Amino acid sequence: PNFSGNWKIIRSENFEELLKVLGVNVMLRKIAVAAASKPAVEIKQEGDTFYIKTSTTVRTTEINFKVGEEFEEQTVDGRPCKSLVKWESENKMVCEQKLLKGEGPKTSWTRELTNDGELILTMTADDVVCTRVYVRE
Ligand SMILES: CC1=C(/C=C/C(C)=C/C=C/C(C)=C/C(=O)O)C(C)(C)CCC1
Repeated sequence: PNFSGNWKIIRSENFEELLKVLGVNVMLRKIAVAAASKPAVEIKQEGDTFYIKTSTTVRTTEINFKVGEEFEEQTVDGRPCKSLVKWESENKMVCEQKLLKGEGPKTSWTRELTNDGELILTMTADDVVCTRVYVRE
């Protein structure tokens, strides 16, 4: 797979609901949903090594990881976690997360390149799943 690109969002589902499961209050959800409606996403992939930068007006994250090697990031709601990404399949990576401190819903994410050339991000918190779809700019 080649996940490299500058990716533009074309669909979001259940993001507000995901934030509600994670305990984000309604005013903060409103801020977040609006900002997340127009993100800039940069991915660079070199084999199993990845750089992903996701930028919005209210939050930007930058992660560097190798598939198969633990790394530290934050959950979508901003809590430090340890993460490990695996290939579920040739074109789909899955990341399990464990909080560094405290308790909360079980969180994960997936990124997949679909047969039509798009990118699907999913983010999960307990049983609630957020689906976001992107195409390169
Ligand atoms: C949740 C949350 C916030 C904003 C989070 C944002 C904006 C996340 C965007 C995610 C994207 C942009 C995902 C993607 O597309 O990969 C703010 C800072 C208001 C503080 C309250 C907790």
